[PDB]
Amino acid sequence: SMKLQQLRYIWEVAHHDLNVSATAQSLYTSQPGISKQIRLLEDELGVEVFARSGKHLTRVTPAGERIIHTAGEILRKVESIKQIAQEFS
Amino acid sequence: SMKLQQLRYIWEVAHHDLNVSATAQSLYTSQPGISKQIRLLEDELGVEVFARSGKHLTRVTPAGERIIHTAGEILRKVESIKQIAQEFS
Repeated sequence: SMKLQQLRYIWEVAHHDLNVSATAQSLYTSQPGISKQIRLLEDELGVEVFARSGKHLTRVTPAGERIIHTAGEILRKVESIKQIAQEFS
Repeated sequence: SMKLQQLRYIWEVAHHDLNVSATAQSLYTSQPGISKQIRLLEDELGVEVFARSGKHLTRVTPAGERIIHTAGEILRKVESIKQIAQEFS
Protein backbone atom coordinates (compact mmCIF):
# COMPACT_ATOMS: atom_id res chain seq x y z
CA SER A 1 0.00 0.00 0.00
CA MET A 2 1.15 3.48 -1.00
CA LYS A 3 1.37 6.03 1.77
CA LEU A 4 0.52 9.71 2.02
CA GLN A 5 4.13 10.48 2.86
CA GLN A 6 5.32 9.14 -0.50
CA LEU A 7 2.65 11.20 -2.26
CA ARG A 8 3.83 14.32 -0.44
CA TYR A 9 7.44 13.52 -1.41
CA ILE A 10 6.95 13.22 -5.16
CA TRP A 11 4.84 16.39 -5.14
CA GLU A 12 7.54 18.28 -3.24
CA VAL A 13 10.39 16.88 -5.34
CA ALA A 14 8.49 17.94 -8.42
CA HIS A 15 7.98 21.43 -7.00
CA HIS A 16 11.70 21.85 -6.21
CA ASP A 17 12.67 21.35 -9.87
CA LEU A 18 13.60 17.72 -9.21
CA ASN A 19 16.33 18.85 -6.78
CA VAL A 20 16.14 16.16 -4.10
CA SER A 21 18.68 18.00 -1.94
CA ALA A 22 16.60 21.19 -1.88
CA THR A 23 13.47 19.15 -1.18
CA ALA A 24 15.03 17.36 1.80
CA GLN A 25 15.80 20.68 3.43
CA SER A 26 12.30 21.97 2.65
CA LEU A 27 10.82 18.99 4.47
CA TYR A 28 13.42 19.04 7.31
CA THR A 29 14.50 15.48 6.59
CA SER A 30 17.49 13.65 5.13
CA GLN A 31 18.01 13.39 1.38
CA PRO A 32 18.49 9.59 1.37
CA GLY A 33 15.20 9.37 3.25
CA ILE A 34 13.24 10.96 0.42
CA SER A 35 14.96 8.85 -2.26
CA LYS A 36 14.03 5.66 -0.40
CA GLN A 37 10.34 6.48 -0.12
CA ILE A 38 10.07 7.36 -3.80
CA ARG A 39 11.62 4.09 -4.97
CA LEU A 40 9.39 2.12 -2.59
CA LEU A 41 6.47 3.88 -4.24
CA GLU A 42 7.82 3.24 -7.73
CA ASP A 43 8.50 -0.41 -6.89
CA GLU A 44 5.00 -0.69 -5.37
CA LEU A 45 3.49 0.86 -8.52
CA GLY A 46 5.92 -0.81 -10.94
CA VAL A 47 6.46 2.38 -12.96
CA GLU A 48 9.14 5.07 -12.84
CA VAL A 49 7.88 8.46 -11.71
CA PHE A 50 11.27 10.10 -12.35
CA ALA A 51 13.75 9.32 -15.09
CA ARG A 52 17.28 8.98 -13.73
CA SER A 53 20.84 9.36 -14.98
CA GLY A 54 22.95 7.86 -12.26
CA LYS A 55 21.97 8.92 -8.75
CA HIS A 56 20.20 11.94 -10.15
CA LEU A 57 16.78 12.90 -11.51
CA THR A 58 16.60 14.23 -15.05
CA ARG A 59 12.89 14.67 -15.81
CA VAL A 60 9.38 13.62 -14.83
CA THR A 61 8.19 10.70 -16.93
CA PRO A 62 4.88 10.64 -18.84
CA ALA A 63 3.48 8.36 -16.13
CA GLY A 64 4.86 10.60 -13.38
CA GLU A 65 3.16 13.73 -14.70
CA ARG A 66 -0.19 12.00 -14.34
CA ILE A 67 0.67 10.38 -10.98
CA ILE A 68 2.10 13.58 -9.40
CA HIS A 69 -0.87 15.64 -10.59
CA THR A 70 -3.28 13.20 -8.91
CA ALA A 71 -1.08 13.17 -5.79
CA GLY A 72 -1.60 16.93 -5.53
CA GLU A 73 -5.36 16.32 -5.67
CA ILE A 74 -5.03 13.76 -2.86
CA LEU A 75 -2.90 16.12 -0.76
CA ARG A 76 -5.31 19.00 -1.26
CA LYS A 77 -8.25 16.77 -0.27
CA VAL A 78 -6.39 15.64 2.90
CA GLU A 79 -5.98 19.33 3.74
CA SER A 80 -9.67 20.01 3.22
CA ILE A 81 -10.53 17.30 5.76
CA LYS A 82 -8.51 19.29 8.32
CA GLN A 83 -10.36 22.46 7.33
CA ILE A 84 -13.75 20.73 7.66
CA ALA A 85 -12.72 19.52 11.11
CA GLN A 86 -11.58 22.99 12.16
CA GLU A 87 -14.75 24.73 10.94
CA PHE A 88 -16.83 22.47 13.16
CA SER A 89 -14.18 22.95 15.90
CA SER B 1 -0.54 12.96 10.48
CA MET B 2 -3.63 11.32 9.07
CA LYS B 3 -3.13 7.98 7.30
CA LEU B 4 -4.72 6.43 4.24
CA GLN B 5 -5.53 3.38 6.34
CA GLN B 6 -7.73 5.38 8.70
CA LEU B 7 -9.49 6.94 5.71
CA ARG B 8 -10.12 3.44 4.34
CA TYR B 9 -11.42 2.40 7.77
CA ILE B 10 -13.97 5.19 8.26
CA TRP B 11 -15.21 4.64 4.70
CA GLU B 12 -15.52 0.87 5.17
CA VAL B 13 -17.18 1.23 8.59
CA ALA B 14 -19.67 3.60 6.98
CA HIS B 15 -20.51 1.13 4.19
CA HIS B 16 -21.12 -1.72 6.65
CA ASP B 17 -23.93 0.25 8.34
CA LEU B 18 -21.64 1.29 11.22
CA ASN B 19 -20.94 -2.37 12.20
CA VAL B 20 -17.29 -2.53 13.18
CA SER B 21 -17.43 -6.33 13.55
CA ALA B 22 -18.52 -6.90 9.96
CA THR B 23 -15.90 -4.39 8.76
CA ALA B 24 -13.08 -6.16 10.61
CA GLN B 25 -13.98 -9.47 8.97
CA SER B 26 -14.18 -7.73 5.57
CA LEU B 27 -10.66 -6.32 5.94
CA TYR B 28 -9.22 -9.48 7.57
CA THR B 29 -8.19 -7.54 10.63
CA SER B 30 -9.33 -7.20 14.22
CA GLN B 31 -12.27 -5.09 15.32
CA PRO B 32 -10.07 -3.36 17.98
CA GLY B 33 -7.60 -2.42 15.24
CA ILE B 34 -10.21 -0.48 13.30
CA SER B 35 -11.58 1.17 16.42
CA LYS B 36 -8.08 2.23 17.44
CA GLN B 37 -7.32 3.78 14.05
CA ILE B 38 -10.63 5.63 14.03
CA ARG B 39 -10.08 7.24 17.41
CA LEU B 40 -6.56 8.29 16.40
CA LEU B 41 -7.99 9.91 13.29
CA GLU B 42 -10.66 11.65 15.31
CA ASP B 43 -8.11 12.92 17.85
CA GLU B 44 -5.95 14.35 15.09
CA LEU B 45 -8.99 15.97 13.47
CA GLY B 46 -10.52 17.03 16.79
CA VAL B 47 -14.01 16.09 15.55
CA GLU B 48 -16.06 12.94 15.96
CA VAL B 49 -16.80 11.14 12.71
CA PHE B 50 -19.23 8.78 14.45
CA ALA B 51 -21.63 9.73 17.23
CA ARG B 52 -21.27 7.26 20.08
CA SER B 53 -23.47 5.91 22.85
CA GLY B 54 -21.33 3.62 24.94
CA LYS B 55 -19.33 1.08 22.95
CA HIS B 56 -21.64 1.64 19.99
CA LEU B 57 -21.87 3.87 16.93
CA THR B 58 -25.29 5.41 16.41
CA ARG B 59 -24.93 7.70 13.39
CA VAL B 60 -22.47 9.60 11.24
CA THR B 61 -21.97 13.21 12.36
CA PRO B 62 -22.52 16.29 10.16
CA ALA B 63 -18.76 16.66 9.92
CA GLY B 64 -18.31 12.91 9.41
CA GLU B 65 -20.56 12.90 6.35
CA ARG B 66 -18.18 15.38 4.71
CA ILE B 67 -15.00 13.65 5.91
CA ILE B 68 -16.20 10.21 4.77
CA HIS B 69 -17.27 11.60 1.41
CA THR B 70 -13.85 13.21 0.88
CA ALA B 71 -12.12 10.07 2.15
CA GLY B 72 -13.96 8.19 -0.58
CA GLU B 73 -12.70 10.59 -3.26
CA ILE B 74 -9.17 10.12 -1.92
CA LEU B 75 -9.46 6.34 -1.98
CA ARG B 76 -10.79 6.57 -5.53
CA LYS B 77 -7.89 8.81 -6.55
CA VAL B 78 -5.34 6.45 -4.96
CA GLU B 79 -6.87 3.82 -7.25
CA SER B 80 -6.50 6.13 -10.27
CA ILE B 81 -2.76 6.29 -9.61
CA LYS B 82 -2.40 2.52 -9.78
CA GLN B 83 -4.54 2.47 -12.91
CA ILE B 84 -2.18 5.04 -14.40
CA ALA B 85 0.76 2.86 -13.32
CA GLN B 86 -0.80 -0.27 -14.82
CA GLU B 87 -1.46 1.42 -18.15
CA PHE B 88 2.13 2.69 -18.39
CA SER B 89 3.71 -0.59 -17.24
